[PDB]
Amino acid sequence: AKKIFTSALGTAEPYAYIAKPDYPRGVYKVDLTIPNKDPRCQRMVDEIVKCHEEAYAAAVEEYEANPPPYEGDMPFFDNGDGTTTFKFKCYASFQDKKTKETKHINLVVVDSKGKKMEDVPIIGGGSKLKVKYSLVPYKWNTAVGASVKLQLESVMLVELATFGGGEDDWADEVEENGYVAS
Amino acid sequence: MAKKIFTSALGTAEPYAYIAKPDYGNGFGNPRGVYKVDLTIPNKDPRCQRMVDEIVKCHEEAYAAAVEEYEANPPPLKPYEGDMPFFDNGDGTTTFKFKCYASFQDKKTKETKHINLVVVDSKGKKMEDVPIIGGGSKLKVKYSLVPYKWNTAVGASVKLQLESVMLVELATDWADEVEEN
Ligand SMILES: [Ca+2]
Repeated sequence: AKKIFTSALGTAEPYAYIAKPDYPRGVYKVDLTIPNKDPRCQRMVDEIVKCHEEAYAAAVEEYEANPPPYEGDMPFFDNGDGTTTFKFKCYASFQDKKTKETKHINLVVVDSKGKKMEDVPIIGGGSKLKVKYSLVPYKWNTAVGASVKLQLESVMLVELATFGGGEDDWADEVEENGYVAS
Repeated sequence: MAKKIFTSALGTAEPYAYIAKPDYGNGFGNPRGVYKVDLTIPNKDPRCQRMVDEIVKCHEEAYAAAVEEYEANPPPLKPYEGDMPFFDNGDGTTTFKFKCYASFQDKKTKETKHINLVVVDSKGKKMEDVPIIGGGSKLKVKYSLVPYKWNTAVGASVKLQLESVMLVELATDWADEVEEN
């Protein structure tokens, strides 16, 4: 069984796949950047670290008692600018293990009032969200060491970001031989 | 794992790179130190597009091989792709993520050794005392491509293994004084 954790309110990084998965088996995903000022930010980190140290401890405690170990990177990282980014992901499909078929799972997304949306807005970078998730410790492999996966369970869309209009939007509209910053 | 070596286009380093010294966050997990730099390159530089082509080709090739291997005897983990080690920033630039471990266990001798990352100036002169490379610095990097299969943690992708760095131009607040007192 899985215990549900809820993140602090954060800002979605670009390239989120919430309204639709990133497609091979699909994957929903969002990198959520939270201000370190939010105490919930440190608690999210503490929970993940605890999970890892306990699980890795156990993993080594059986590798050694029936072999055939190293640690990997945490699913979060302080950006050094007063914010920490957390990486959430979950598959878009699974195998009906009763009746064999592959089934598509849509990620539940709720608005700020808690209302589930059928037609989910595409979530652009800068959007404010809260996410519910599970901690899924995993063992070391040839690619990366043992760590924890923040398995996405659902998302609450708090603020939908505008597409365009900012600094980036202008990259596409440069003026030859014009004014240049100082 | 420095076999076929590629050279990046001239780019700009994102802040908090670890080139002059590695990142020993130890961040519990890989104790191993890590050298890393995120290099942002203008999309109109032709080498940028070629860099992407090469990574994508390496990925497609290795993923195709892994998939055929898996489908030849499906041994619950299905094939899937991870994120590429580069991303278009939507502003005419693309950021590439380079990294490598700061230590390794020797194959012949089994000795764990530390790796010093070679940094060269714009004319190829090895810099003996490497300056801390701040955000905004102009660099080129040498790297190898290390593809990897999908696993429980992440989907199949490619690591841009940092090999060495050329410092073309070194760039010139509140972190230290956080919260109270
Ligand atoms: Ca535009």
